[PDB]
Amino acid sequence: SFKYESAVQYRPAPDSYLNPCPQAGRIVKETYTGINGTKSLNVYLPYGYDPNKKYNIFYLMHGGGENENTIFSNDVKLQNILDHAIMNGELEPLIVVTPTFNGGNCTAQNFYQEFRQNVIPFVESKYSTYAESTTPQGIAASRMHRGFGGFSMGGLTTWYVMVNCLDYVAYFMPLSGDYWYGNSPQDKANSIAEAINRSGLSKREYFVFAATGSEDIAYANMNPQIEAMKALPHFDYTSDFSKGNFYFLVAPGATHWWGYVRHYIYDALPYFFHELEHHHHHH
Repeated sequence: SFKYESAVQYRPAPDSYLNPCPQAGRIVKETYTGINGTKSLNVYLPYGYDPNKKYNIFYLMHGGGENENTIFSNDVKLQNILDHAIMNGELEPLIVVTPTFNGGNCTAQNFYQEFRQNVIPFVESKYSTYAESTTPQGIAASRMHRGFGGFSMGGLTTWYVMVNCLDYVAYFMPLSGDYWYGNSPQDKANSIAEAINRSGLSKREYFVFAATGSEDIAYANMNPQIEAMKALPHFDYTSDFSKGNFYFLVAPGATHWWGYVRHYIYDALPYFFHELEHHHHHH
């Protein structure tokens, strides 16, 4: 069974995990209408999905030039990794949603508004998450069971989601993207700190697992931000989320490509959703 490490290291999923698994989760293409017009997304349901059980949910955003289909396309194949990891007990079953910041007036920076108003209620009123209802109250009450992450421009999306949606989301996975709000790393960290202040949340109620590659140009602006965030009292640096709430995984030699980034998800996603979980697990 999964056990937290305090300084988890980069490790790719075995090559066999990139091939289809017999215990395949179902991927459902959905279309909805929101503040940015009619748009689509994909919903990965785990193998064995039972709508009378409750699942954690992770929303995962593509990068620049991509779309809601990329992550489950032949160019990434994340579903194969998810399938194999869940089958082998490395990852607890959960719902994974791949939306898009394309369409209408939407941008990577402003997607959080559509996320709050349209995406969460649409998805979580159709599929069984810990949200008993999808009113603002129902979404907020299930925040410990909701995560957001994304790559590149989708990492930027993640940071804007964090600063504007702490009330709705507890776990964040920014991959190869920095937060564009501010003229210095301190401005950036302070903005995040101010959001945490406003939320009233404790340090045991939000968690950030950031990652990039040592040869990924995102590192240049990410690293300084991470360092500034480390200096804040709001974050306790360690991958052991039973103790702290902030980690930055840097994959040696990895470049700005989903071929690597998919493994960051393999490495990090198993770390999410255990704190205050409703199951009796030892991690």
